[PDB]
Amino acid sequence: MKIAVIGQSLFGQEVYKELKNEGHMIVGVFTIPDKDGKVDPLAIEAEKDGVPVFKFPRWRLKGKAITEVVDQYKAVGAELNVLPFCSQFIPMEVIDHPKHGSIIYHPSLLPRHRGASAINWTLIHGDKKGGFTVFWADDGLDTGPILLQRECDVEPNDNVNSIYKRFLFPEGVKGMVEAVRLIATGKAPRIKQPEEGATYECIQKKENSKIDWNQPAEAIHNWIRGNDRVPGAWAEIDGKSVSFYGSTLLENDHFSSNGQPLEIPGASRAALVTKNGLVLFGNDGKMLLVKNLQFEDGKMIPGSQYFK
Ligand SMILES: Nc1nc2c(c(=O)[nH]1)N[C@@H](CNc1ccc(C(=O)N[C@@H](CCC(=O)O)C(=O)O)cc1)CN2
Repeated sequence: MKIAVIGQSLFGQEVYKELKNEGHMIVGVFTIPDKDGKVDPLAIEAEKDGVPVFKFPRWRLKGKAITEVVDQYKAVGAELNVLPFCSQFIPMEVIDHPKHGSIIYHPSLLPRHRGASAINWTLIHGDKKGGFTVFWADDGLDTGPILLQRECDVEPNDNVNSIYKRFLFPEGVKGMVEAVRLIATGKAPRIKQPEEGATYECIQKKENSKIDWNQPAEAIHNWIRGNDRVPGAWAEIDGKSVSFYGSTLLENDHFSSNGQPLEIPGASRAALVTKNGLVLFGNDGKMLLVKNLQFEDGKMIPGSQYFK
């Protein structure tokens, strides 16, 4: 069928490539503008194949569909919209235009963790199960009926990057392909998201990823890994904003005070700079080990090297 891909990044690119190689006609690609001479991988792949590429900075203005970009989108005659990591709300004029409507990839088990940072909040909350959903776009935000859903286990030391690379990206690409295949045969279902279990969390940015030291070690662990690598959990140390990466929960070594003590504004007790990284304490007296640190305008350095 004729497909318009509305999205961005490598995930969008791979979904594009896989749908193309299943024989679908990509009549158009709608991604984000170039940033600093960097072209989105989805736009790069499509232009190569000779597929129309659009880079609208926005779809709506004054809470109303921009008619010119709606007309440019309509022109390619999509029979189905596919939205692999689309960062903006798409007007219903566009969503409802194709014969088959529009499907969206969401990296959480909907209705849980609606929102733009679902993977982060999966880990911040300490969820044991994660996964992705393919759902039909409607007029709300991540509220549309489910087409298919796939689960995976969340590992205790998973960060955003590890669970994305291991499962959410590669199985997500397959999920989108399978969904399009189900639509092509008319078998794709529409399961209304249940009320029970619906949550929504705000997008994670640097501003709201600051660490709260007054939790048990496990909760701090979840916060750090839930924002690793982006946008990076951080806290003030020595009047510097320091970001934390590569947290693992730790039983031993205890203490061992073989490491070098580091005072941290607001922590339950002093951290420890050790051979294997920065040991931090939660208010339960238990430990997590942070392997990598980062200062404002700087490359990552090992936690072991904080003083050096
Ligand atoms: N029709 C329709 N269009 C959609 C979706 C939909 O379900 N229905 N789902 C969208 C994907 N999911 C989200 C969920 C939350 C946000 C979000 O909250 N973005 C912040 C970004 C904040 C920022 O970057 O500064 C905002 O305020 O716009 C964006 C896409 C794709 N477009």
